[PDB]
Amino acid sequence: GGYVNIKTFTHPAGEGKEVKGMEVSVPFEIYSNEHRIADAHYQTFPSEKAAYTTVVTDAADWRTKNAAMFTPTPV
Repeated sequence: GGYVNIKTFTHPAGEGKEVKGMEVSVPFEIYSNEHRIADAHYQTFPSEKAAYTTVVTDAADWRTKNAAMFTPTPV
């Protein structure tokens, strides 16, 4: 039950490239069903209510947001 409140941190990822940080609240069951942790640049805290403005709605939404944590983008 409740939410996993994930904040990831903006950081360089190759010259001219970066990964932007995000703050997302994910229902714990969606999170525990499938997550990928490949970056150390994040923190998590749990809560009964979503602490962040961006709230994951379903598994597909989370898959998308989780992937945006590992995809380098041009600065």
